[PDB]
Amino acid sequence: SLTADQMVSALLDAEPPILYSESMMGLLTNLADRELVHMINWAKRVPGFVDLTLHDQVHLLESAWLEILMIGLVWRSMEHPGKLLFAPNLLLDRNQGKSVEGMVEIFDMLLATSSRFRMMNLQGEEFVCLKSIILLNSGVKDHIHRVLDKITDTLIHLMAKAGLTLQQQHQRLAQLLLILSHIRHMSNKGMEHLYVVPSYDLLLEMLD
Amino acid sequence: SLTADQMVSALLDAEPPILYSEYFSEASMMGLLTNLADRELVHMINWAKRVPGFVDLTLHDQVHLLESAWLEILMIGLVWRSMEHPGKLLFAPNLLLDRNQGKSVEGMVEIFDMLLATSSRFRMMNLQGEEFVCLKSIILLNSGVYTFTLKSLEEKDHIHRVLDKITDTLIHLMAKAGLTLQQQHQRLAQLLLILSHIRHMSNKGMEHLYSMKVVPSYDLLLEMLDA
Ligand SMILES: CN(C)CCOc1ccc([C@@H]2c3ccc(O)cc3CC3(CC3)N2C(=O)c2ccccc2)cc1
Ligand SMILES: CN(C)CCOc1ccc([C@@H]2c3ccc(O)cc3CC3(CC3)N2C(=O)c2ccccc2)cc1
Repeated sequence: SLTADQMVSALLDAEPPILYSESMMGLLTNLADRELVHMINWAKRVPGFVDLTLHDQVHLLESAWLEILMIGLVWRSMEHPGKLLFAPNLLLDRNQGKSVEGMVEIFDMLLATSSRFRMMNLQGEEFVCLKSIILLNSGVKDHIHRVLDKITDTLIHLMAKAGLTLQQQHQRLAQLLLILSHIRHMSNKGMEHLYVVPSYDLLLEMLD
Repeated sequence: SLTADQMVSALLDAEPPILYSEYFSEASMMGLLTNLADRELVHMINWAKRVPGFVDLTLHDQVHLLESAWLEILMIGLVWRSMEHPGKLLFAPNLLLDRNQGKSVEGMVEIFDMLLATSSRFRMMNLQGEEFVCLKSIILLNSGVYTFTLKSLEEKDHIHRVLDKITDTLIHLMAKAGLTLQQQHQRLAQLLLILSHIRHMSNKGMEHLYSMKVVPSYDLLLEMLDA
């Protein structure tokens, strides 16, 4: 029932805080573990999410959690070319990733996504819609699609309010959604590198 | 340069044929599927060369895009062929498999279930042939663009122009079908979100192929593209 402006306001308010770092992999694992709690707090404030069953809420988070960690990292790193801002006290370039096998490949995918965000001048209002789509789309039922349809309407609203023509609205919408396919691919490659997954019980306890 | 009408027409004429298996036992099934996929790959090359704008790229970039997209294109073709056969995967007209036939190999049933679910999603959306060939062209151009110099920049800018062109073509098809603007935007998003699941399936399918101990080599794809 929310309007597009009210949808945007809710998602912006819900944004998780930036956490700080507490052997490089140990710091990153500890950081991701602490970020998960705040992610679940964010998810509960995504309009429509808590109308789902608790079993379905966990399934969506089980499928989306790493994608959400990555798009958050990519957003944070967007104005630091060639570097990944894991935390304000953990800025790493790709040279540091060469120690572990298979790290630099995922590092490079994340950097290229950050460069893409930079070239499209992605705005914060668009970013929080994108993150909400990952949450609802990744594990997907009728309720989920009309929440997804509402987020789509909100993105179209933001682009028209920004002055884009109808054609540019369609084109930018498509461009943003095609990036989500690459984020899923990065998440899959990231899962493989990590093989680690938050248990159903752990996610359930965090929700309630 | 093409209109949306002309883009649909070109993609429709570029469609590869539906191929058959040999004219049954679970033991021989992997060999049959591997042979079918190997033959389909040859036709997928010639389809790709006919997707508007693809042959404007360098041959190295064409190989990279196909190397990144080939399994996704095989899977979405399988999902399309199966869309009118609930509960079954139509690998070929004479090779129609159900879930129970997919439990012989470990890990096969998980991917089989995912492919069936996508087929059911296509069915629920009443996906049209004209929208399908657009989605397949998007997979080819989008899947490898984020993993590629001045030449690379011009190539990526070209790809995004062609992808913009296909987006307009999808919108035009939806408007021609009488959808409101809101329904056009919502169906466009619904279509492109399915692409994320198709990438997920192909990642899971690629893992399963490496567990048998596999992929079209660079030389092989180059050899086919470079006529
Ligand atoms: C959850 N527990 C149960 C198990 C741990 O899973 C995790 C999850 C995330 C991480 C880490 C991390 C931390 C914070 C962040 O905001 C984002 C990321 C992203 C990234 C890509 C995935 N990562 C890496 O180190 C990395 C690897 C290879 C290339 C580049 C980066 C580490 C471990
Ligand atoms: C190319 N050579 C060099 C290497 C072999 O690569 C391949 C590639 C594809 C295939 C096959 C196949 C054939 C035709 C088709 O149209 C589609 C598919 C799809 C599918 C999912 C991927 N597959 C499977 O068997 C399968 C596995 C688990 C669940 C369901 C299906 C087999 C081998």
